[PDB]
Amino acid sequence: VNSFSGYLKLTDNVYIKNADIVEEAKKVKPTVVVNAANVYLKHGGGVAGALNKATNNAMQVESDDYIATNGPLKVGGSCVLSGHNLAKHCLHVVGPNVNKGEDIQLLKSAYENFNQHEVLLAPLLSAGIFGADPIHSLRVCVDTVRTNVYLAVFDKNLYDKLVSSFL
Ligand SMILES: C[C@H](c1ccccc1)[C@@H](CO)Nc1ncnc2[nH]ccc12
Repeated sequence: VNSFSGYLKLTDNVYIKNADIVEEAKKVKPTVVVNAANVYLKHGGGVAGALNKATNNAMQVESDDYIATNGPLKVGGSCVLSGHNLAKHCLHVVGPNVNKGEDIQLLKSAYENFNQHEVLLAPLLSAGIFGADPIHSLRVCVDTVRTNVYLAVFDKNLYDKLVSSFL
């Protein structure tokens, strides 16, 4: 039993809800919130910009130190950093950004990072401003993640389309 509320159950391990991931994190304080990161951990817009804003830029300050020490992530890769006021940990995961010409096949590799954590709050990787089809992202999620994932879909219209089209 966990404290996630109001989710529709899609499979044994995947749950979905129309929600603002910032507000969800602030309410649940999950062990792990997933950020839709880029390789530079520059949290400008979309989920990343919103999460970082909610931390009063502390996420960005921590991320800049991480990059200065370690260099950029790989597309499809991840790192674990602090969750600040939102969660115990933030798993920064880089899905491919179609608006940059990156290979959509890397979306499965990106979701594989979730399997290192028993329970996660997360957005659909590569969706939104990353330019992929969210219906495809949900399919890859369900077919790749084996741990318990609670997906927050900000756009209510998109949420209804994902539910109604889910196979
Ligand atoms: C599927 C979602 C989306 C939103 C709008 C237009 C199309 C798609 C997603 C895409 O990355 N973005 C978010 N999801 C959850 N919580 C969020 N908080 C701030 C952003 C955000």
